[PDB]
Amino acid sequence: AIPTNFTISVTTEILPVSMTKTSVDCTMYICGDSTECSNLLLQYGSFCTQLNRALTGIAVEQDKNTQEVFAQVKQIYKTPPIKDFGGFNFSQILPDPSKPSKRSFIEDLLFNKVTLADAGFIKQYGDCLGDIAARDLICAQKFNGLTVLPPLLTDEMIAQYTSALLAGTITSGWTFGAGAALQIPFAMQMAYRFNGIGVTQNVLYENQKLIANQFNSAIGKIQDSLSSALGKLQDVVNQNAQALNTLVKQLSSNFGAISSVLNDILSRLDPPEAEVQIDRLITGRLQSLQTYVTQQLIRAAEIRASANLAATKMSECVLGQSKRVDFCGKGYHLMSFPQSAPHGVVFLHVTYVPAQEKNFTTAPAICHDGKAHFPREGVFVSNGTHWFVTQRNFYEPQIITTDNTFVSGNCDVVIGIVNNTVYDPLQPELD
Amino acid sequence: NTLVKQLSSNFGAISSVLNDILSRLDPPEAEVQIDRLITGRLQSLQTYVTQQLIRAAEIRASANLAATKMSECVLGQSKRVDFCGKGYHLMSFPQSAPHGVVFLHVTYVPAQEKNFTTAPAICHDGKAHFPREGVFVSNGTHWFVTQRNFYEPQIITTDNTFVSGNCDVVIGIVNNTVYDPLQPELD
Amino acid sequence: DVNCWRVYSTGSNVFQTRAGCLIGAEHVNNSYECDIPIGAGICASYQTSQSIIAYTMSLGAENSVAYSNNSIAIPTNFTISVTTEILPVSMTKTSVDCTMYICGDSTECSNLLLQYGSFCT
Ligand SMILES: *[C@@H]1O[C@H](CO)[C@@H](O[C@@H]2O[C@H](CO)[C@@H](O)[C@H](O)[C@H]2NC(C)=O)[C@H](O)[C@H]1NC(C)=O
Ligand SMILES: *[C@@H]1O[C@H](CO)[C@@H](O[C@@H]2O[C@H](CO)[C@@H](O)[C@H](O)[C@H]2NC(C)=O)[C@H](O)[C@H]1NC(C)=O
Ligand SMILES: *[C@@H]1O[C@H](CO)[C@@H](O[C@@H]2O[C@H](CO)[C@@H](O)[C@H](O)[C@H]2NC(C)=O)[C@H](O)[C@H]1NC(C)=O
Ligand SMILES: *[C@@H]1O[C@H](CO)[C@@H](O[C@@H]2O[C@H](CO)[C@@H](O)[C@H](O)[C@H]2NC(C)=O)[C@H](O)[C@H]1NC(C)=O
Ligand SMILES: *[C@@H]1O[C@H](CO)[C@@H](O[C@@H]2O[C@H](CO)[C@@H](O)[C@H](O)[C@H]2NC(C)=O)[C@H](O)[C@H]1NC(C)=O
Ligand SMILES: *[C@@H]1O[C@H](CO)[C@@H](O[C@@H]2O[C@H](CO)[C@@H](O)[C@H](O)[C@H]2NC(C)=O)[C@H](O)[C@H]1NC(C)=O
Ligand SMILES: *[C@@H]1O[C@H](CO)[C@@H](O)[C@H](O)[C@H]1NC(C)=O
Ligand SMILES: *[C@@H]1O[C@H](CO)[C@@H](O)[C@H](O)[C@H]1NC(C)=O
Ligand SMILES: *[C@@H]1O[C@H](CO)[C@@H](O)[C@H](O)[C@H]1NC(C)=O
Ligand SMILES: *[C@@H]1O[C@H](CO)[C@@H](O)[C@H](O)[C@H]1NC(C)=O
Ligand SMILES: *[C@@H]1O[C@H](CO)[C@@H](O)[C@H](O)[C@H]1NC(C)=O
Ligand SMILES: *[C@@H]1O[C@H](CO)[C@@H](O)[C@H](O)[C@H]1NC(C)=O
Ligand SMILES: *[C@@H]1O[C@H](CO)[C@@H](O)[C@H](O)[C@H]1NC(C)=O
Repeated sequence: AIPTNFTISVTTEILPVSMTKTSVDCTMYICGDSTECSNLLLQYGSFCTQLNRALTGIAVEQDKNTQEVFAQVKQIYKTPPIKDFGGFNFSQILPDPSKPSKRSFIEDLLFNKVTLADAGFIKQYGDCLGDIAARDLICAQKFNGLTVLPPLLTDEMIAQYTSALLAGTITSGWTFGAGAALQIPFAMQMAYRFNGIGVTQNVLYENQKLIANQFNSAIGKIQDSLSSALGKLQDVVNQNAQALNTLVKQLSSNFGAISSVLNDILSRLDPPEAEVQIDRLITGRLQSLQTYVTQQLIRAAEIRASANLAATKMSECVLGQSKRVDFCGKGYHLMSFPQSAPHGVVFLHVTYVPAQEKNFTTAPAICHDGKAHFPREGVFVSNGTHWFVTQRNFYEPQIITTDNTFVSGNCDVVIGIVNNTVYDPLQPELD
Repeated sequence: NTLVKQLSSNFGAISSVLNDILSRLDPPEAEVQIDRLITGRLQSLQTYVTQQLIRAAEIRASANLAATKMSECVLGQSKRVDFCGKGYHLMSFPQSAPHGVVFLHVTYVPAQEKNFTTAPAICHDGKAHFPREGVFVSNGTHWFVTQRNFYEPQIITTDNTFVSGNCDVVIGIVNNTVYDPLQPELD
Repeated sequence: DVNCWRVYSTGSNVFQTRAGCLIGAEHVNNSYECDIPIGAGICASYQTSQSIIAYTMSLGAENSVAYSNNSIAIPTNFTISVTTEILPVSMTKTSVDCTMYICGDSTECSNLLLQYGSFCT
């Protein structure tokens, strides 16, 4: 069964790259503003130092992840003013030069589907004073020593990196990932990529308009499907927020003491009897911080594996053409385009799909004069009465000639050989 | 060293020294202090072992990656981009290092580029000719076929291209002659 | 958490970034590679008289490709390059004597600790 038509399909893949960076003030969480509790807590300083070392390790690893995914190339390419790409329209994934953020249309759609817990990192003391505290969750966190640190690269820098990658791929093919960028017309690059899945160039050059229309329609479908999906990127936000709020809620546990309020214990009890209750509370709250830090470490390990996978995809699907099955989408991989998303990356994989199949009878070899002829790079098929040779992935019948097959042995060994004539296109010219 | 330093914590006991507690206190009153110290030191050991487990998992991932590199870069030639260095991978050599491995990746880098005008096909006699495995270029006046990654110009012949269809469909076809290197010999 | 006052000292060189208020650093209009990351794109360094300077980190050089619809670029020479990659493979192996760490040579502490043997195992 040989396909007769094709389909050009664009699919999306979503990957998380980084998580929220956090820091803890140990004394602020355990004791608040009680001097006596701090003097009692001075016996456990090593544990707070150890917890902070673990958190800072996680925090620097997050920036390393983002650097490894997005900052591969250090040349910031610019897209040409003339958009003459053989009828392919990349306007939906190129940066809009009029919005404040220089983001593409699809990136703008993606950024409105993930809602960050807090926008901005400057919440002033005067902003939440009195009622607003203990009602707004961020201020409740911040009055107990729990702070969120901003990432090193802003959204605009990552958008710049993705736009540089896109301009490189559509102006220079895959050469800019191996060295200096070498310019090439876009249709000739498309013909090279068709050569790389086993389809001859003339198929692309004859069907160029159909292929361009299919690509444009697929991009339009992607756009119309996003303005209507990103759970992998929302669950990271939800998990970090939930962990911080659970730490804030666990401050109402007695742990076997008379009360959970230090000020209630410090009044009504003298130091020798207040010390044992404060000690119980201190042990419980150190355990809560330890549990939080351990689960943060395990989550950071998972995010690191995801970011390594994203870097490998960026290298092998965007900066080249991949032959490993299902790594860069479903079908024969043609090319990929990256887009930045909040805390992650989206890949647009363009692949080739065989469309309409027809049935033929086939044979391994042809027996002409006691010789066995085999196809050089095709397959032998029959429409019922006549015998042709074609290519495996597209139906393009041709007459069997000697410049088209090769001989090996006689006809006594091949199991299913058939009888037919081989043109040998020299005899007419010699005559 | 952090485990050794954490032995000076009281954990809410009178002292952190067992011998100091065992003298000056009788067994029924020394038992509660010793119990506090025991609980604290078991917690320290537990924390150490947990962080060792997480670090061991990270080292295991790194070692799996190193084994894959040894198989695919040293025992073969890899076509996946940037796995075995920057550029077209040629070969790799391993060297041992304390607690690790170093790979020496030899790769090929294209050096000096020149500009040419190009065309998808050639129209000879109402036929369209396409390169078998090269690209069509022009120095300004003449047309040659070359290979993509190195410049080695050659004359366009029929043993060098292949025909498909007429010249009415290919967008940017150009007019040139195809040698056909048999006619002189037949004459 | 200050927009430039809840500060220890004001001094001079008060500079506002999206990471917060920075005091004690001079702001320059250049863009170097990042030495010490401050955040939100801002980096710091110690330069030339010597002083701490704060700047916006550069992402790299900007070069535009000369694209046309009938123009190709072919390499004429090559280079053979050898590069190195370093990978960790193993870590230190350790063992702990639980009784030696918790009790030392105290017999009484060991008799008390006999209630927790499962955890050491
Ligand atoms: C191969 O498939 C394409 C569809 O992907 C066919 O093109 C369509 O043809 C119908 C009518 O034949 C038109 O109504 C559609 O608008 C066409 N689609 C596009 C995108 O232009 C094409 O005709 C098929 N070719 C063969 C030989 O079957
Ligand atoms: C490329 O795609 C864009 C987006 O679909 C096209 O611009 C649209 O053109 C239609 C009319 O055909 C307008 O109604 C839309 O408002 C346009 N959108 C935008 C964002 O401007 C564009 O015409 C296509 N072709 C080219 C060559 O760019
Ligand atoms: C199998 O293919 C052969 C060869 O192409 C077909 O024979 C051609 O049929 C057309 C239509 O009648 C004629 O115009 C050609 O002159 C025929 N060529 C030859 C060499 O005879 C044949 O029709 C096909 N068989 C079937 C069952 O479709
Ligand atoms: C383009 O290439 C042609 C063909 O090689 C060059 O023509 C040759 O030029 C040399 C130097 O003058 C002569 O010795 C050869 O006899 C020429 N060959 C032919 C077939 O005429 C031509 O010089 C090149 N054009 C440019 C602008 O460099
Ligand atoms: C610090 O406060 C200043 C003063 O209000 C802020 O500057 C304003 O920012 C808003 C936000 O878009 C603008 O609409 C105002 O026009 C700005 N006013 C002036 C005078 O610049 C500034 O945003 C604050 N700093 C930070 C980091 O949030
Ligand atoms: C290709 O590049 C090499 C350099 O990598 C060139 O060889 C050098 O040539 C210069 C003078 O032309 C000598 O001084 C160097 O010592 C050579 N290098 C080596 C390693 O031998 C070579 O000439 C270039 N070839 C072309 C055609 O440009
Ligand atoms: C090929 O033949 C099988 C056998 O009946 C049939 O089921 C199948 O539909 C045929 N394929 C096409 C494309 O007609
Ligand atoms: C195919 O099967 C038929 C019987 O159904 C048999 O006669 C014929 O020799 C077989 N051909 C091959 C190539 O196996
Ligand atoms: C092919 O031809 C040979 C001799 O011409 C004959 O022996 C053989 O049976 C033929 N194959 C058939 C009829 O399938
Ligand atoms: C190729 O042409 C472009 C267009 O001006 C030019 O910028 C570039 O330097 C040229 N390449 C070489 C190697 O001269
Ligand atoms: C290249 O662009 C020119 C206009 O700048 C146009 O006339 C020519 O037909 C184009 N050729 C191809 C192959 O697109
Ligand atoms: C190529 O030749 C054909 C006929 O010889 C002519 O119609 C066509 O215009 C030519 N192409 C040019 C002049 O670009
Ligand atoms: C930096 O640029 C701004 C505006 O472009 C200007 O006001 C300021 O004086 C400049 N700083 C220096 C040191 O030149």
